Amino acid sequence: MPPREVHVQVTHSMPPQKIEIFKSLDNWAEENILVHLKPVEKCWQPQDFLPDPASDGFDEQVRELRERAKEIPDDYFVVLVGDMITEEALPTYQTMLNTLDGVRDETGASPTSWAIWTRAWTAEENRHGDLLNKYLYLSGRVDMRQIEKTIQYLIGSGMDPRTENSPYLGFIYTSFQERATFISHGNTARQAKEHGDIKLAQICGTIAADEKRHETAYTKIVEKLFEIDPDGTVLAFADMMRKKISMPAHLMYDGRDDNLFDHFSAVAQRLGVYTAKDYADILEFLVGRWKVDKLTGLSAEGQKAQDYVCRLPPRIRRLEERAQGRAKEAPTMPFSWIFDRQVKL
Amino acid sequence: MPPREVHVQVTHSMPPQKIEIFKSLDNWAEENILVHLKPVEKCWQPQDFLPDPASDGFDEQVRELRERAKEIPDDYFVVLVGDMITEEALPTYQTMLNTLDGVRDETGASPTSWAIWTRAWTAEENRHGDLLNKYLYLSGRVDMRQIEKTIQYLIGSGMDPRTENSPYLGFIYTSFQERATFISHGNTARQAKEHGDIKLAQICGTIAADEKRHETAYTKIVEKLFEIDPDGTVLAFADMMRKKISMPAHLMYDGRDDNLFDHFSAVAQRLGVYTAKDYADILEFLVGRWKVDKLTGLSAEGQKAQDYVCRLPPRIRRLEERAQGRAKEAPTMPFSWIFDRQVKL
Ligand SMILES: [Fe+2]
Ligand SMILES: [Fe+2]
Ligand SMILES: [Fe+2]
Ligand SMILES: [Fe+2]
Repeated sequence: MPPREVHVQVTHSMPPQKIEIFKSLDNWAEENILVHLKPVEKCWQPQDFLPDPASDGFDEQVRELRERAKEIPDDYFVVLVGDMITEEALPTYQTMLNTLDGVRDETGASPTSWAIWTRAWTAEENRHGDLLNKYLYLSGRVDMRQIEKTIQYLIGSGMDPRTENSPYLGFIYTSFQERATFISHGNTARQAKEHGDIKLAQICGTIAADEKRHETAYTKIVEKLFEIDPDGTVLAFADMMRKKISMPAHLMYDGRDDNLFDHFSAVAQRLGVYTAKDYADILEFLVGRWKVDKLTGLSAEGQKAQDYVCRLPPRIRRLEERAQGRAKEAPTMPFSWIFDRQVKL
Repeated sequence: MPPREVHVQVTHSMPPQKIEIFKSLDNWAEENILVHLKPVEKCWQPQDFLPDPASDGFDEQVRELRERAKEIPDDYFVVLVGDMITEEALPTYQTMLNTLDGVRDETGASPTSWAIWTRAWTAEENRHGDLLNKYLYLSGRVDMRQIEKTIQYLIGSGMDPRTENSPYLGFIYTSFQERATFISHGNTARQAKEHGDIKLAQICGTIAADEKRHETAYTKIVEKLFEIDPDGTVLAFADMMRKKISMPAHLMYDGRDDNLFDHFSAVAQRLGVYTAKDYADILEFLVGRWKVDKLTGLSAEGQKAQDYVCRLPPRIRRLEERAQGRAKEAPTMPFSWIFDRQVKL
């Protein structure tokens, strides 16, 4: 009974003529976006951070990795696992980009700057799942069979980000998510360092670093959008906010916990890896980064949107930081990812 | 210096009103196609065939896996690695299904039987790469860094199967590829057994088993199409042959071998894992499976197509027998996947 989306499938809400804007922004993309891709030969590979199987020190390397992992609490592992599962659901993320009307890859090998980005970006993201996958496997602290089962469900469930085939909505979404992952991965890195594991810290930090570049490239695309059409891009930014930015791995199911994503989130929230406050903080940043506040010539509708967008961040901060129920009075609960061992929610 | 396609990029060759056919078939697929998907809870997982990190026998299990791997020659590993790399390029494969006009997933979680298949099939395929990846990693016989570099290139390069957004062309293609992998995986399974490794044989066999079910479901779709649009399914089958079925990992590049795919292919051919003879054998099987020769009531060019399709297999066979140089007089060559050690081509 994998969780299904509880909304109506809305497709192509963006005007068919606006597609031209994107085909026109092709050479612009090639100059200002594709430069944020690290070339393959200068990229780190998972093997750079894992025990070397072709070295005489393989055994002791694996043994050390496993000794340090015992010093890392189950709490941390549940979050780390959730992050890994999200990364492994990659095919879905390339699919969401290819649903966007003006930017999609029509053949799977298209020479368009947008297609090249989609494929190259996916290529980079693939290393994130591989690295975290081999690490958790060697640690011996988690149940890979349940994790693998959760991954099969997730990919099969896919996800609907509510972007409606619109590059305007889509790029707002991705800019958000990238910063979200940059935070999660940055926090796990910081904590992993305190539990005494610097190599795990290098791992999460290196993944985070990739996230920032992706963030940089995506925010730029939206920056040009506010230039060509401040009004419509403001409307889109607002539309996503009303809808709310739903996380990609929100349909998470391990065959036995119907509220797996909420439970996973609760532990991340509690640990300070990704709190509800950060949702607001990312919003606040994006508003200030795009200077939504400093926009003019907007219609009464676009004026309403701009105001709504600028007012939301402090509003949410008040609303979501007040949590007392889940926080201190959170019950303990078992996670199949950790052989049903229990952690506080 | 990654190999790009040497063909003009043609799109949507399929007549738009034919898209409604699939829209209609949506319930038939739910009845005869979606039944070929093994439910998640009844599916094997990679951990079922790899050393158990949460067991006391982990060390000896890995040690044994590594001892057996020394008995397996570099020739075998080059092929095994090429097969794994192809599996890992999965995002590209889900994308190629989503480019098909009538069966594409417009949201990333569309409730259509076609989208459900796309997502579930991809979920199943994910386990193939994971398993082969963890295996090659533990073996200590290959260079994971170079292999990982080749995968990043491949995903970045994508691929164009020349299906032109046509479900008619697409399902012919996939039916072919599924049988191709079933063969490759079955052959490596058999050979692995001869080198004394039954666990590697179980691994390759279990993956092959999944390929057969996928083949069964795909051939059924073309089967039902051969009924509805006899003439069209004749021209499509012929168009593909004209173009030739290009393998998905044909743009393979490791940063130092420009003809990586050809060199990889030469070794598989030599080993008998996937010979050029198999290409013809698969075509012959498909012609006979769909009963192409029996299709009466065919229009003029459809008659030309049916004949061409029926006569091609024996022609290819004869045209593929005369290979004196390729494998017999074959030079030795280094592969970065194996730390530049050399195998005969
Ligand atoms: Fe990532
Ligand atoms: Fe990213
Ligand atoms: Fe496969
Ligand atoms: Fe398959």
